[PDB]
Amino acid sequence: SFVEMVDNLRGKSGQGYYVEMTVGSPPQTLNILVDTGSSNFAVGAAPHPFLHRYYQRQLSSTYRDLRKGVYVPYTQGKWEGELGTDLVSIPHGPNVTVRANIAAITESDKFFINGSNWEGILGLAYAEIARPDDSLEPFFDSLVKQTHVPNLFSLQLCGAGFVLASVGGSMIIGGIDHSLYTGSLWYTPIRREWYYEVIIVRVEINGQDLKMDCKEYNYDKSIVDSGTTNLRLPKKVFEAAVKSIKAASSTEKFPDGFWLGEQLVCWQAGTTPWNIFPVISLYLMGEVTNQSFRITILPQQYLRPCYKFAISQSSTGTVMGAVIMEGFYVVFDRARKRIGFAVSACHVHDEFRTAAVEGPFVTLMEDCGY
Ligand SMILES: CC(=O)c1ccc(Oc2ccc(-c3ccc(-c4ccccc4Cl)n3CC(=O)NC(=N)N)cc2)cc1
Repeated sequence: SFVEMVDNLRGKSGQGYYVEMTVGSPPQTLNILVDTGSSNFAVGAAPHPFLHRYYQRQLSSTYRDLRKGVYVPYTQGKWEGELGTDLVSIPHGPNVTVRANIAAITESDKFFINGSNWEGILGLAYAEIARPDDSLEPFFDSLVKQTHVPNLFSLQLCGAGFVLASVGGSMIIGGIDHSLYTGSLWYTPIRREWYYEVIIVRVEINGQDLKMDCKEYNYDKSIVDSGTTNLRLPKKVFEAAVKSIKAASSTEKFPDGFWLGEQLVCWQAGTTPWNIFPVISLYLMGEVTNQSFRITILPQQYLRPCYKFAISQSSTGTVMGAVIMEGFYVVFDRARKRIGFAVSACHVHDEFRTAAVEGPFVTLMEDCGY
């Protein structure tokens, strides 16, 4: 039942949403980051200063070694581990147990986050981007193959709303919970099964079209990513967007470090002038040619709580992170190669504006992919 899965996500603002999982026999409880922008199930398996708990393979009767290492360097650090399999469950998820691949992290730097309360990562994206290669079956693929769970999951990320603020939400595995959204679910095609790749066809700031070639919005790629805090935009788009937001919020201005997402800006106890900041609409490619729909977010989404500007520049394409997802109920319909969006039952809004999902809008689109 989906009711058992409601509110199964927790986290600290800007530090990642996690779900409780167990690994091994007897079950070892760990908190695991939900990441739709990666494809490995990887868990701390050795002491680390930021780890209060870790996976202990020697304690599991059902652990099997694959005699294979994995090494993942990136700009700023790395994680390194040993591959194996073991029994895995999600206590507040489906009532099943799966033998899944596990990367046992033995060494790392700048991977784990101080105070985040998670000990591992659940990469929910596709095999193409799994490390060390695509032969390492991702967790969700194993789950679908070994059980009768439908090939679909959904995410309701709720944020904070009124120490780092606590965030919460729900991961519904194997279906759609109608109580978690209002109005209609609109679907955009998954362009290619690697990341959850999508196509943005139009973007406006307070109803004003940025008027760019739509290739620019997907310059390199556009993805839906629970593992990213910000709405990340390609250089040309970012600059165009901040110019427009600055103009709309001209009545009293802010320092440059704010717009660079580096330094905070404060008011006091419910005095925040939300109505000065514009709404942002992303138009996504629809299921039918010449047809699109829009998702509209509020400053409450893109000003992360004192606030930091949660829109930042990207060199790797558009990343629709928590900023975008927190307005909406997001369906990752893997079976039908599409991503659904609907207004979330939990999204933060005021008495003048709301997050919105609206369509259809006609856009004449196939060549917006880069
Ligand atoms: C607020 C919000 O929602 C939030 C905030 C902080 C978060 O913390 C982290 C922690 C570790 C990683 C990481 C290191 C190495 C990798 C990695 C890289 C290549 C292949 C496989 C992996 Cl595991 N990853 C995953 C990653 O790059 N994911 C993605 N870009 N979506 C990424 C993010 C997550 C979410």
